[PDB]
Amino acid sequence: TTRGFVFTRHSQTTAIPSCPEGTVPLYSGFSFLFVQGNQRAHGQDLGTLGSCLQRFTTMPFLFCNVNDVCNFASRNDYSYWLSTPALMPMNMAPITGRALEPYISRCTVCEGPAIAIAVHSQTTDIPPCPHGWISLWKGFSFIMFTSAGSEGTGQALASPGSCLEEFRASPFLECHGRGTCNYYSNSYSFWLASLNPERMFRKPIPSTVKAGELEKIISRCQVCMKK
Amino acid sequence: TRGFVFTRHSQTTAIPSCPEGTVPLYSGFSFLFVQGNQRAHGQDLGTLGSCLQRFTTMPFLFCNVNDVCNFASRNDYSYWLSTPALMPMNMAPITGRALEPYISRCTVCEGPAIAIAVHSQTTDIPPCPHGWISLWKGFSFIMFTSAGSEGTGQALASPGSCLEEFRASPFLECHGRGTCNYYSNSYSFWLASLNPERMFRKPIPSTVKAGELEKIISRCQVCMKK
Amino acid sequence: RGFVFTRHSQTTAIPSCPEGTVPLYSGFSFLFVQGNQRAHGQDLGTLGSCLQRFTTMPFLFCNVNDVCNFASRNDYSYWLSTPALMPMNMAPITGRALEPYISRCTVCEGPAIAIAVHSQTTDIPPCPHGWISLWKGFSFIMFTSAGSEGTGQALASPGSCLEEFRASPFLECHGRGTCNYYSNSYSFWLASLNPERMFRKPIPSTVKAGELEKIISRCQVCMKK
Amino acid sequence: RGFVFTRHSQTTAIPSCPEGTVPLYSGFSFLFVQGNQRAHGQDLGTLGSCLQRFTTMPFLFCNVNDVCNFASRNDYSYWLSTPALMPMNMAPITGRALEPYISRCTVCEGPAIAIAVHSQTTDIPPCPHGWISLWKGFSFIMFTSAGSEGTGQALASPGSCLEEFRASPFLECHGRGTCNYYSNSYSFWLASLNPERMFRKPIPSTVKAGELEKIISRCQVCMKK
Amino acid sequence: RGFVFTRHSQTTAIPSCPEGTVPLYSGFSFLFVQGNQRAHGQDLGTLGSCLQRFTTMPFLFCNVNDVCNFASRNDYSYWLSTPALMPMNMAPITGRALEPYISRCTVCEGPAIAIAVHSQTTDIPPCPHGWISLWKGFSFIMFTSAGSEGTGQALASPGSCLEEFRASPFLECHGRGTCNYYSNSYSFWLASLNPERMFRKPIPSTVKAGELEKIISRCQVCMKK
Amino acid sequence: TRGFVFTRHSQTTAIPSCPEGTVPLYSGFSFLFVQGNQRAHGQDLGTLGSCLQRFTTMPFLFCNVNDVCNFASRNDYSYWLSTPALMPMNMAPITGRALEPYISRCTVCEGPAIAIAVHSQTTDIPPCPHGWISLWKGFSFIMFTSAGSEGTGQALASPGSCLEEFRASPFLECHGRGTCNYYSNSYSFWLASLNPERMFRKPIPSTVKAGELEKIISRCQVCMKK
Ligand SMILES: [Cl-]
Ligand SMILES: [Cl-]
Ligand SMILES: [Cl-]
Ligand SMILES: [Cl-]
Ligand SMILES: [Cl-]
Ligand SMILES: [Cl-]
Ligand SMILES: [Cl-]
Ligand SMILES: [Cl-]
Ligand SMILES: [Cl-]
Ligand SMILES: [Cl-]
Ligand SMILES: [Cl-]
Ligand SMILES: [Cl-]
Repeated sequence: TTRGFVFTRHSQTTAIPSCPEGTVPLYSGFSFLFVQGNQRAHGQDLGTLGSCLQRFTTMPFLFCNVNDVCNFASRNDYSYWLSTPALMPMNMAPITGRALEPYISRCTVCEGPAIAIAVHSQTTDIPPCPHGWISLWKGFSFIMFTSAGSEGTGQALASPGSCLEEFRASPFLECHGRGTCNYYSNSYSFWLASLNPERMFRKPIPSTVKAGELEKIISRCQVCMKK
Repeated sequence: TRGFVFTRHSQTTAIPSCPEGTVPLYSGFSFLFVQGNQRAHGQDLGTLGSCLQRFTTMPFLFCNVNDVCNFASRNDYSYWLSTPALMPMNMAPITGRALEPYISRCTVCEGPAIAIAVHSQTTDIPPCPHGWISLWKGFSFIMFTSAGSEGTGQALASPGSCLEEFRASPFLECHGRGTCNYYSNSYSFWLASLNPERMFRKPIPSTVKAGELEKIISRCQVCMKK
Repeated sequence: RGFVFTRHSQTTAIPSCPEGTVPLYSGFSFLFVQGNQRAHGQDLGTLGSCLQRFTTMPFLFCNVNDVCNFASRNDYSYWLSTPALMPMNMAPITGRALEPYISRCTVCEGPAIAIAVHSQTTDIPPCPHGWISLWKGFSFIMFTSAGSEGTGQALASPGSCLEEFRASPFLECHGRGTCNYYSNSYSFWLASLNPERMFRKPIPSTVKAGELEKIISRCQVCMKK
Repeated sequence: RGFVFTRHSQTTAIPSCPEGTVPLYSGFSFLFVQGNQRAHGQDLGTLGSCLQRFTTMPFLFCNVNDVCNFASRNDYSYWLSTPALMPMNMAPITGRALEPYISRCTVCEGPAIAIAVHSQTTDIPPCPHGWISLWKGFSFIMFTSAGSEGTGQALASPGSCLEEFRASPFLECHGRGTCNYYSNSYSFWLASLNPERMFRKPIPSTVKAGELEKIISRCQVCMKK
Repeated sequence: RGFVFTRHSQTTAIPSCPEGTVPLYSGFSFLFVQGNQRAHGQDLGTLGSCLQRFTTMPFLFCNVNDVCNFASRNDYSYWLSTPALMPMNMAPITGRALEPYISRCTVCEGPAIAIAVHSQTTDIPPCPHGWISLWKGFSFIMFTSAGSEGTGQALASPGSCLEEFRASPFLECHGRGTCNYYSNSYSFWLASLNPERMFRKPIPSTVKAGELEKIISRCQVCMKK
Repeated sequence: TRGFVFTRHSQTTAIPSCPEGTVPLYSGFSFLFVQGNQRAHGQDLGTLGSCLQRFTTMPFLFCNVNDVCNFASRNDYSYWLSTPALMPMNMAPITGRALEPYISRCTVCEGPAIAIAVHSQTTDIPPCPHGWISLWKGFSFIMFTSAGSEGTGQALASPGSCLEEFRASPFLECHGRGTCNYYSNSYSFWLASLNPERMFRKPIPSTVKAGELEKIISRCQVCMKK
């Protein structure tokens, strides 16, 4: 029998992901990272049911004022979703309508018998689950993100959401009330850094790496469940 | 009972009741967020943190590196969920005792299992997952902004993202100088009700007024495992 | 049973897990980071606030050109500090001289959920019936530093209940390797209130060293028995 | 002699240059833009506040990959408005229906520099000795809209002295082509003060339609003769 | 001829207009305001930086419901200060007790444009060929206070050249009527550089009371002769 | 001359020439804006303030209420107009002296009358008004953002809003730690070229790449009164 501890897994592809062994699916949906309303970012924990919306839309929210008037998609607000590996058109222009379907990551909301946590190494090595815990999946340490106006937020390192299984320099898409989505130059992803186990307490060594050797410098992580 | 604490908010002057199967720990006033040095920080409305037993327009102070602290001695803010009580004709701020009819009430409860929230994104109430029990039905409350457009939101997994009465203006702005008021830039953000067939379609801009607002709001339930 | 929380020493000493709980690992007290001038914090009552490796730059960023940078711009990190004071030149510190300054933490596992309770008065609040006291502390709500960026703690969380009150509970650290206290470094605490005066206009108060804990709300971290 | 300034009608009528000055051109009243959520304004008393062609998106941005985007993200523009009121439905407007809403301006050239003088009282301030009055108005100091971004006018500039007081002197316009008034659109004005009451605590005051101009500071725009 | 500028005493004394210029009025040194958490400043070398009447709340705001509020929310105003020290209790001040802390200013009229010149060294820069010196000072570039909001001065403007260097050149004032210095109140100045190696890594430097002026860039305000 | 000072920017390592009729006062390096304590403050590119004689990555310092000043001892920024010099393939920041080939140069000039800017909002060059003389042609440069998306802009009335050489990346980000680089979030804002035949209709979204950029940029002239 289950116990009431709900968490989420994200495919980061168009494929609906599988719940790890021992856990049961509740429902599936699309990977919902954060919104920007009136230029204020608010995010969802990627390891909770909040990060998995049944319905996709570029505008999942509305706002209301003190005159008792509400507006939906009637101003310049934002929403952000985890993306697939799918490429953007050569023209570099935004996309609208059903052409977005290949771009949005999918998620499964799962229920387990115990709490699921995440563990981080800060090194290239996979961290071990604590004693008495079971491994659910391997991943990379995903800490925070900024996009337009450099607004954004992050994930709790204790949460399964801080451990993405596919590393991507661009893990998310910027979407608008007017119906468009795109990657933009100021879209940033922040990750915990892989560090030298010998070099503690010294000036960090500035480092700039390019495609092909990026995972070389990313902290690793595991999501674990109590037995 | 097993240690899973959550909160219910009346959104009226009435102290709310804990749902069947849960036990009250204490009661207090509905505490949404603060603004210190122009930085918003909020509390999860489904956790004990959103229920303070002692109301005040200034529940906090700040301290510097010269070991000097100040209470209510600068322009900082606090925010509380409000009642349906309307504001005086003059549109001026209120101070002192006259605030009592405006502050929402809360009860901190204890249950045998975790309480989560489920959202539909449609006008229909979502079902609790298999093996879960309904605690209350409500509306999907996601974020909020006020002065300097600062603010934060609720976790959609949390009971706090599911308010039982919908209000265009669910909160009051309060100041260290002792005053509170609704302001033009006070905004509430809610998950939108969507048409089931039109997924991956350009959203249709919509502007609705009093009397037909609840109509475009996403619905939710708070559920506890059995 | 699976309920993980963290304790913070606020000294160079590695803290002890409370009665009935087992240590998972120890590390350094990690409060928050500032990337591209956006603050993001960790809950001080969860394993996230306790990193095994200390560094002034625990993170990196990557762009849409598939290029990543580590400590190659002006980003920040923040850690809870010890009572160690700063060199009188008032200049920043680098390298291994930082060790006496960084607070320490132990990640613990318990049989049940640990919550925090707050009084809003100088009196210690009682644990709800059926709950056990883990430690008593002060109500820590939020914090700002550079650009007045920052975040806070959940009052429900063990993290909102620091055992040692300090006007300056954290250090500002930089990618270039330096750390220091700065004038705009602020700590926010729940205020101690007079019980017989609710719904009355707050009385502005300014207190100095020796007098500070007099106006701080008190708290307890409790676990279900 | 080369001293250029601007006058704003705040109506659909193209304004007249004051006596002794010559028109250079006319256009639409351009207040400020918001790109990537950063406000930048134009001085309302300089030719920059008068754009020949109106559009809801007068600008574009370019990145380091040598790619530029026009009206392809969520950016803003702001224009001084007319007294024309908005539709029943409270929805935004697009297209040609915007005409009746955008204020007109004329760029003028004078023989001397034009300045503004402010009273901080209900009384019109006198031009300094040897200066000539160009127009009367109200002391307009700053403004905020979405994200509470915005900027203001220099009080030394003609731009800080609007001839027609309006609670809502400007319209918020978008790259998607729409414009509207919004609840968080604010206008800031220098306040009319009691002459006896200096270094006294300010008296909080809230006024409604019909009594608003009682509390606004007055101003004159003057040119050297 | 119509070229208006301002001089600031930075004391309780009403300053004198420089040789060849005429006083038009005097007042109090007005730096910037914060409405709805947005800073907007005045150029310290223009008449806007010199307000006839002092108050902690020189402005009001109005919404789209045609409702205006004066001193009825948490807004700010900022003024240049005197060398007057603050009471030992470190608490804010209200009322007429503020009189000894607000700097004074004189608005002057000259025959030609007044500009500022900066050295980036400890040496006083020379006026360009055909220009006359009005005063000597220090290079004042920007400032931040609450929420780290603020703005600065144009280096071309007389306002970027303060005659008296002060680590704390301004006071923070509130709608509720109080003013004080705060820990996060910051002044930014152009730095004095040693002429030999340009394009070389800046040397981090931290100095305290008694030598501060050794590292500040110098400036002169000049008028065309 | 009569006392009207303005600046010209080469946008190259070459010290620019004052336009005919004007006299040089001095020269220096093209200084755009700074970021202290995460607040941007800029200089007008058409005034002497945009031209500093001594380049440095940290032209400023800050002081607190304890009478303590710090120079280059925190994370602050400075921004300068750049040259067409490209960056090393490693994409890493530069320090010290590999820096000179990157900083734009400027000349501060004195004229007999006021120098203004005129903008077309079309691909055509705008004519100087009646009785005014052309100093140079250029492109309409309105604002800029970089780190934290902080930034400011130029006055369209000012010579500074009219850059002679269009660049997607007109400026470099420099730091107190001594480094400089282009970054992804470095943005330049320009007035757009518009279809004359349309006014008051939807803007047509447009995305344009290298080779076709100046096609959509508004044009400008800097003029002086005769
Ligand atoms: Cl929208
Ligand atoms: Cl882009
Ligand atoms: Cl306060
Ligand atoms: Cl209001
Ligand atoms: Cl960094
Ligand atoms: Cl400092
Ligand atoms: Cl746009
Ligand atoms: Cl609205
Ligand atoms: Cl106020
Ligand atoms: Cl302070
Ligand atoms: Cl620095
Ligand atoms: Cl970058």
